[PDB]
Amino acid sequence: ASAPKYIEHFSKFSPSPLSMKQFLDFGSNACEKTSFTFLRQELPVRLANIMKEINLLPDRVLSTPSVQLVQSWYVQSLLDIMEFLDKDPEDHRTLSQFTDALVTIRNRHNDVVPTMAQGVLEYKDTYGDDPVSNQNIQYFLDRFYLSRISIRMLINQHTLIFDPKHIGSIDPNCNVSEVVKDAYDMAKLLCDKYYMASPDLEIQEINAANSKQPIHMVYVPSHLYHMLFELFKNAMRATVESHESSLILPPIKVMVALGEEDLSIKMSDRGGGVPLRKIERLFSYMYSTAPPLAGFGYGLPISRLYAKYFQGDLQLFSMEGFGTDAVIYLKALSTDSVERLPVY
Amino acid sequence: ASAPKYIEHFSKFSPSPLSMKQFLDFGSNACEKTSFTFLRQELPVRLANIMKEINLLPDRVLSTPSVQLVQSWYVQSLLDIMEFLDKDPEDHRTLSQFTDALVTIRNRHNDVVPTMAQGVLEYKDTYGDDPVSNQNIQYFLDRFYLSRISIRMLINQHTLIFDPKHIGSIDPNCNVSEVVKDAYDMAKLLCDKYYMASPDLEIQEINAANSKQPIHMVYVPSHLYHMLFELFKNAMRATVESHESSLILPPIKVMVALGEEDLSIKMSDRGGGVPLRKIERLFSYMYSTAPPLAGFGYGLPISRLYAKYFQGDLQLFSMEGFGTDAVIYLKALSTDSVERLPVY
Ligand SMILES: Cc1cnc(Cl)nc1-c1ccc(N(Cc2ccc(CNC(=O)C(F)(F)F)cc2)C(=O)c2ccc(O)cc2O)cc1
Ligand SMILES: Cc1cnc(Cl)nc1-c1ccc(N(Cc2ccc(CNC(=O)C(F)(F)F)cc2)C(=O)c2ccc(O)cc2O)cc1
Ligand SMILES: CC(C)c1ccc(COc2ccc(CC(=O)NCCN)cc2Cl)cc1
Ligand SMILES: CC(C)c1ccc(COc2ccc(CC(=O)NCCN)cc2Cl)cc1
Ligand SMILES: [Mg+2]
Ligand SMILES: [Mg+2]
Ligand SMILES: [Mg+2]
Ligand SMILES: [Mg+2]
Repeated sequence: ASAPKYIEHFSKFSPSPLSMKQFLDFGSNACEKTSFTFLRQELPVRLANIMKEINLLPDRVLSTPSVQLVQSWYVQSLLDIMEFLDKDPEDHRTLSQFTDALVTIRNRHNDVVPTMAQGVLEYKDTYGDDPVSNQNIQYFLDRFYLSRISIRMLINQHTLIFDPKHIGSIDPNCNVSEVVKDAYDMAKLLCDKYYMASPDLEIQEINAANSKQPIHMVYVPSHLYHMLFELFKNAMRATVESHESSLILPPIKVMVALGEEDLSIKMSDRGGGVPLRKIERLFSYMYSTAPPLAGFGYGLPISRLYAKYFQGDLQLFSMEGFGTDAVIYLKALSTDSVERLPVY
Repeated sequence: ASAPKYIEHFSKFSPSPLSMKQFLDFGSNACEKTSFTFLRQELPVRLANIMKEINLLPDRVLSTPSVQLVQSWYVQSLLDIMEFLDKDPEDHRTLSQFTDALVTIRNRHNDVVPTMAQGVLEYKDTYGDDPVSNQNIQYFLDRFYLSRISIRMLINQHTLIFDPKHIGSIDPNCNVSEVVKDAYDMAKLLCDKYYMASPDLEIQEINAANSKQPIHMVYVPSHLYHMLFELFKNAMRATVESHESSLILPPIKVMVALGEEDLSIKMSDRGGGVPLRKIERLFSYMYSTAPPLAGFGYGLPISRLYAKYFQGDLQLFSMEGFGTDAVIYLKALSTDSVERLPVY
């Protein structure tokens, strides 16, 4: 077969980050043929870039069953996409079987996270969990997961639009507060199920330039939901367990600020907090992988990748003895919301 | 002369970080001879370590008048200290002229900050202000200033004690709130002088393990004052200028938390804040050097060195459109308060 030639050829290209605008433009008025011709070039570049990095991992990592299985998904997905390079954009059955091919590729990779998690486990027990190992895992998974988010975003844009308010997974009129409430509601439901107390929510908005207006943005609200949900679940765990022997339960307080450049979402809790020393660990794939609410959500590392993905960030800071603020930093202006892709 | 042999010899040694305990022990019951024999070894190691680093700077930096002048102070101070190596600890005139020598050395170096500032200016205008330059300046000055804080601390411990509550510059019973109030009071005074409005203060304490108790610690309260004062001055500037056309002026809110491991001091303002993109810049010697309240205080970079100096930190996070939290993280337990010295 040809996977290594394909990988080599296509990793000579640089991925092409898209902006929100570019996304919205692909997504109306059936630009279908256009999405197609972009994607058949772009997905291989993206796939191959990460595949090259996978192949450069040391052999004692690369020969593990978990990496072998993922190496195998990428090869197959890259080949499935190949089939279409020389095919004819005007032929509607071409467009059709390409959408089928996208769905199948998306399915094939649904379980990477737990797959990678086993590889981390194997390596931790097999070579150790020293700081150097940790940085290398962190470095590799951040890139790899960031890479993964970007590909799933391309595929979802195409399959949702090519099967009027929403544009695939982008809401050009996202109501930030609405998403905060829904993710709160869902985390509370879980909370009340496993603890039979749950804190209230208090939302405050600060729309600097327009005192009055509800705060809206162009965003991928499924992403924003992932991040809010992870954050609520942690804050609820903290708050509830830290107040078992007490009567008053602090609310969880969220602030939504709209500046010239940032849209920031702070979520404050009084769960007793974490010492500065132990904070980075929460972001570590290595330390946050071991063999109640613990089962739910995308995790802090991935939540932060979602924020970084459109040039934002997710940060924590705590006051041990008191509680923790978690802030999601997003770009307020759609013209600043451009894909951030691992550097090659 | 012998400066380069001395530098080489003494940079073969590693500085010896001291803990609060070690500091308190030198500082009572006249351990004077002991402080003397420690210092005559330790100061040269410390001086020489930084001097070695100064000599490794590229020539286009090293040949500048500002660096030449500082290179010259260190040489002289290292030599003044040399005079004592073979001298006799039992002779009281020895002890005496050594204290004189310490005072003189401290004076000789009083003006490094503005000296270094001219070197940064020269280099910025002479070679540019690109990101690489910036990291190298940051790296060098952090180390150099951290080095400087540690030496001044040794000298001040000796000269204050060898000329009962306080122990030189260490207060084994520092009242954190007291220092917050005093630095607030001083920053307000300045504020009212240049603006004729100034925000109020609100202090809240959270003593996790002892709900009741005022929060106390073993610290160098002059340091804690430097950091609180810089932070108040910024928060007052922000708050006041951001509310000129408005009637209500938010207070500046400080929280003092005492955990198992951290003592944290958060100072919150509603000055409108800073976008995430521009935050690191506030810590940059390069960008925060250009040719009202602006004249006062030690600066953010040095304030953070003071916090790092005893294994703590100083961090900022803002919500553009709203305001800024600044948190000083200190070690709650004196057994964790050990000098952090630049690595060699
Ligand atoms: C990482 C994580 C994953 N899943 C779940 Cl359910 N929780 C966490 C989690 C949650 C809170 C924390 N802590 C530390 C913490 C841990 C446990 C507790 C509960 N208290 C106790 O267990 C105690 F035993 F002391 F009583 C409080 C705080 C925080 O301070 C915190 C961190 C992130 C965040 O977004 C929000 C936060 O509040 C750490 C881990
Ligand atoms: C670094 C510094 C040094 N000296 C002085 Cl007097 N001030 C500052 C300073 C202060 C505040 C900021 N800003 C940004 C800022 C700058 C200006 C203003 C005032 N508003 C305006 O000038 C406006 F023009 F928009 F109205 C508000 C915020 C902050 O958000 C902030 C930073 C650190 C800190 O500890 C506290 C802070 O509040 C930046 C620089
Ligand atoms: C399965 C995934 C999560 C995973 C598991 C484990 C790893 C571990 O990766 C390491 C560990 C140590 C070193 C230093 C070193 O030895 N360098 C020289 C090259 N051998 C390099 C790498 Cl790439 C990465 C990704
Ligand atoms: C005066 C103080 C504040 C000061 C002023 C200026 C500097 C600047 O230092 C630089 C700038 C660029 C580089 C890259 C490079 O050229 N590397 C190869 C070696 N030439 C290295 C260094 Cl050490 C430091 C400290
Ligand atoms: Mg598309
Ligand atoms: Mg963080
Ligand atoms: Mg001493
Ligand atoms: Mg910071």
